[PDB]
Amino acid sequence: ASPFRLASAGEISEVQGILRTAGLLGPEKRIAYLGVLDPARGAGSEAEDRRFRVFIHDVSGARPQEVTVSVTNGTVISAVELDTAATGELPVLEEEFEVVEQLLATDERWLKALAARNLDVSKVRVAPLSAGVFEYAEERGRRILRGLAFVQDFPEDSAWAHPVDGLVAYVDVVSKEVTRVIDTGVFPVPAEHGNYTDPELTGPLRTTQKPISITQPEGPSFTVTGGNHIEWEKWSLDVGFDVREGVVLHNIAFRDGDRLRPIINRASIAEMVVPYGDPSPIRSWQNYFDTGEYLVGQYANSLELGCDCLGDITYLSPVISDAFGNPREIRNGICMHEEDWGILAKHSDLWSGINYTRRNRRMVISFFTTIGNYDYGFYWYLYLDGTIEFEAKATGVVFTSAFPEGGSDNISQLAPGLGAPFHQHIFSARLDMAIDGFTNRVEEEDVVRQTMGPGNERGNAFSRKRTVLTRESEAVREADARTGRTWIISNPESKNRLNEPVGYKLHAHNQPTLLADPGSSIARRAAFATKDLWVTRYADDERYPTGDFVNQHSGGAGLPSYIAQDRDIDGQDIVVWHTFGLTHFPRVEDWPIMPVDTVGFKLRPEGFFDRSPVLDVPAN
Amino acid sequence: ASPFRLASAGEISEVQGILRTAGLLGPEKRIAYLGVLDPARGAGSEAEDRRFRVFIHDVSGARPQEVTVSVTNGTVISAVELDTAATGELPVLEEEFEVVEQLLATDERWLKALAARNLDVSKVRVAPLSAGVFEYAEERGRRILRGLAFVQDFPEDSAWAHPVDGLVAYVDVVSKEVTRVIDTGVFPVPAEHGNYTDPELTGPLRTTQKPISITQPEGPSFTVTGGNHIEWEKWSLDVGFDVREGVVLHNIAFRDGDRLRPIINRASIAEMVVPYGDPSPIRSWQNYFDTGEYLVGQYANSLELGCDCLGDITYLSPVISDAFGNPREIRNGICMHEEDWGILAKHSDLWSGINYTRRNRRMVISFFTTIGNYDYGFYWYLYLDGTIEFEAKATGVVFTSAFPEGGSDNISQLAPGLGAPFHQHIFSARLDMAIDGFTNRVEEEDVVRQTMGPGNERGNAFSRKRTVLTRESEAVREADARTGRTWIISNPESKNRLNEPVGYKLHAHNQPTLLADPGSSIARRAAFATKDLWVTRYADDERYPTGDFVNQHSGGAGLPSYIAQDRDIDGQDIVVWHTFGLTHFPRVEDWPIMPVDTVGFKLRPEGFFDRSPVLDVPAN
Ligand SMILES: [Cu+2]
Ligand SMILES: [Cu+2]
Ligand code: NA
Ligand code: NA
Repeated sequence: ASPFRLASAGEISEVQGILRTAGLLGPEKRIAYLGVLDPARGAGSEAEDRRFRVFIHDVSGARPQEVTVSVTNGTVISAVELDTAATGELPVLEEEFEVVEQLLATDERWLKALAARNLDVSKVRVAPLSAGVFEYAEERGRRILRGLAFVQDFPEDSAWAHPVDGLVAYVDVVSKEVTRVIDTGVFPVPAEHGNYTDPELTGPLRTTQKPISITQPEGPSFTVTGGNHIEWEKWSLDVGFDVREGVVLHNIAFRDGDRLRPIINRASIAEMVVPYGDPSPIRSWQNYFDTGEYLVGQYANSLELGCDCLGDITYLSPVISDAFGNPREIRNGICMHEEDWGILAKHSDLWSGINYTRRNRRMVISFFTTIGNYDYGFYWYLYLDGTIEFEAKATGVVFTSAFPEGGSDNISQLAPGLGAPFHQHIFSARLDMAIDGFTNRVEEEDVVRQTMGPGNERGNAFSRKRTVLTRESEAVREADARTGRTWIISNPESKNRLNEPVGYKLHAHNQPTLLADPGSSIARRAAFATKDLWVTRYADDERYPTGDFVNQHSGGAGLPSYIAQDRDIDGQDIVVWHTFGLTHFPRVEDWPIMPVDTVGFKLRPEGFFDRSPVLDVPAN
Repeated sequence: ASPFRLASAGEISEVQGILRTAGLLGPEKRIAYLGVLDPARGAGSEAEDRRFRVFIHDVSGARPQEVTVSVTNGTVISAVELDTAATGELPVLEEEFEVVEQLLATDERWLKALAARNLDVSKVRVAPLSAGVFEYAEERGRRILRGLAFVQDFPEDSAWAHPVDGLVAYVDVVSKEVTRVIDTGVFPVPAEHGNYTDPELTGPLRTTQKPISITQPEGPSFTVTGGNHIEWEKWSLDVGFDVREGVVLHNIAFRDGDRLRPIINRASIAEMVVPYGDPSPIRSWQNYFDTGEYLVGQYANSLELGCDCLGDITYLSPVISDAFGNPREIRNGICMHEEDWGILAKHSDLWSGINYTRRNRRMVISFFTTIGNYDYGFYWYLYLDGTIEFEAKATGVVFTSAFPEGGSDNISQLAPGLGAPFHQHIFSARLDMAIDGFTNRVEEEDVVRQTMGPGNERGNAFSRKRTVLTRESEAVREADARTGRTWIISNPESKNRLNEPVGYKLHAHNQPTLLADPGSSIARRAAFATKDLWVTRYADDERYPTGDFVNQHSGGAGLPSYIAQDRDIDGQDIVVWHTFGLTHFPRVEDWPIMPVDTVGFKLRPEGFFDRSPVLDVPAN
């Protein structure tokens, strides 16, 4: 019955049928995006209306459409033709990935470039890379991908070991034309292989690892009902999945005594961008919005038992649309399990003689996606004590280049002649807050040092201050690690037993934000990434920090336009957007396959509960 | 045979015998500190000399002594009388804990204070708190403890629920005199109990947690030899234990191919301080140096299987001296186990068709200690990929006070009338570095933003800079989270295959450092805590950031005096001292027993290896 249930294969085929019936999905049409819409606010006694949002591309060059369908009612609610030069191109289609290499393989300029480097065209892979928005006027309103080349010596070879630097091509994937081929000069193609399953490179595999066995003989402590409704150790939520955002959590709530207390209405990673910091013209345009441009959900891995996810695992297998509107299952695409998390609380009291130890656990909801060379794990954690955490795990193969003779300020060396351009991976978490309901506010909390003097004669006092962010113009905030800055989301109308507003505190990692010059194209397109925290008033159409259409789309949409409205956020339905990222200067240890690195954030209860919420956890 | 082996019961009894034989351990003498000394540098072909350092207190009022004994040779190497007014008092003796309450129980001023509050003296516990150094001239050269009172309603009651505010006493624990009783006025003693095993407060215990079983059917992948030498997944180290510092790691090295490569010579938590930020005269003197004043190792818990440490656990049971020089075993005081740590590396490659996943693991070496209300877990982690990490887990019961009518800028409310003064927990990790041997240097690495302009026309470039810290005067550094500041320890004489010095990068959490006014007593006594990173030239007598004697000891010793020497640290035997801490504004959720909170740091290889060191980890 849940209006938050995962999309079924049947609903997707039904959307297909409705669009077909309506004349919107003929043979030249392709689905670039399809997802279920969340229920509107209120929607109390009102019967459910499952609605789907669809972006439809036309391979014949006609304008794309944005369409909303009611699958419940079998109707098209709205359909509007898009002017992509204005509002943005549709997300990259998986079918376009191969097109760059295919078109380049018969282009005389490309072939001349490959011949100058003595490279067999049959061995040259071309990465289909998002184009962004630069100085090329002819690209405006055209679907462009840019291609960087990598040599694959044999079918199972890692092409990333062999970048072809000094060469880039631009391609119109609809008209199927190569617009530009730029060759700035030959660089040596790095020769060492990067084949991490080749015994010559690995050496003899370790025989020293003894097995670890994690089992739950009575099964897991969480229940799954209605397909995706999770109940675990007082927590309640629904696990959604969207082809753009990936795993989305809905209705995160905690059962405190008899009462189900909302905390977060919707949590997602609403954007992620990977800006590169190499000023070479071969790569200076490189910024991958994995979520907005490529749709991370679409590329979610099927996760193998005892390998990707260890322990007693419950899987969800979300269904997505292919390019024609047929359902496609991502088998075992979401892992759900609980795990031990060390000591929760411990005290050995001299005076009472009582020794007390309790163990912690967390519920884990995760998926892993692959886009080209990159592989990212997205992990949501719920802890016994009320803490909510997100962690991203970045791995894969580093994006490579040549390593310049005489070195580089913007590229590190991985292997002889092999470079790795500096870059960042920056995420935006969109947290549609509902601390004890929708009436919320945000305060910025800083530690306050105090001067030795009257009232502080020993010079030991310290304090803190909280500043309420009252309107959206005041709610674009930066980190201040030195002063221990955090942000508290509270409900001014819901007080704990000590008469203080209930709240949750967001703890950031305070990693660097977007490094690009503020006048760059990427600083405008990824404006969200320039500041650590934004707070907006909730609106149904403010979904992504970069707007609905990111591909080849300039500034003009997203967070900077949302906050211009300068809406009241002091005791209102609000949304927190937290920017957090990794800044990567690749090291030799990242090659030939990168060990996981992590980044994230957490929210901890801050006077939400009337005392510790884990007093009822049993011993041992 | 290892000169780094744990002290045996026999060695301790032998030290006792040598001191006795030498006339240094008569009936009025007490051992306040006893520990094995590390081998001197070089000590190659030279036969082993196990030496012990002892601080001897005299209960009759005579001056204490510092003594070094050769247990191998049965000799006293040196014995020197200490002037405590100058160099500091000896650490607090466990036998002195009870003395404060005992002396106060027959003092007429104390009894008057208790009677004014209608408190039964038999029910009043007194915390034996370190005194520090303030304005009281008569305390100089005297062993003083200060006492704060807490009511215990019955034998199993948590006294921390019932602080007696407005009252403090100072006591000379040698002459057995109460020097001062200060009563600033009555406060209500908070009435609610804080008994977290009482069913009335917990409610019915959860029946929802299904078991998690962690087993290793073939046993653990690490070996223990010589009592405390660990070998695990290419790592090699010796696990030491000292009554002051607790678990100390020696000779951390990694077997890279055929060659055992040193990384860290000695790693310890060399100090930890808990400064309180309440300007009330009842607590404004409160700063607990758990390591330096109380000796954290001494209070290490015996850790129960399947409770404190879960999985296939190997224990060490370190031996310490009691006050008379008799050995005392801390049964199961150190836990050692390996655990799964999620995905290590993963890539699913479109072009090669190869899908690759490997799992991570870490070796964990831990102990847990209790000092009064506080309980701290100290965890060292070694990861497959070469990462070394430390984590402290803080739990226990928060130190309480009254909560003032009309509120407080320096105390939070936990329960009706119950306060928790703001405070910090600040650690110093002493890392005697040995990156590929002893010839090391430290660089500070900051991210460098670049301006859009010539050479960076798109405004995307970013870089980094490294500054070598050449002399100790230049090596007192602060965090800069905004610029992603880290510190790299490298060996300028050992290059990787890419001709770059091998190194490790220290990643800090960039939490606030000591908040107290710089003119305070605590800013001088805990000077180390005012800055994030110090680098010194190694010296055998520079062990602690606060010097050898912290108790009632002013500034004058420790890190500020070490660096005045302004020694060369550019390619020399160096020591990194990293300050890191938690700043705690207690929340209602911390009451009546605190969920674990964590802080720490890690070091990751930075061009130490010639490629990923985990290419030889097997599948599944
Ligand atoms: Cu990266
Ligand atoms: Cu604390
Ligand atoms: Na909201
Ligand atoms: Na050293």
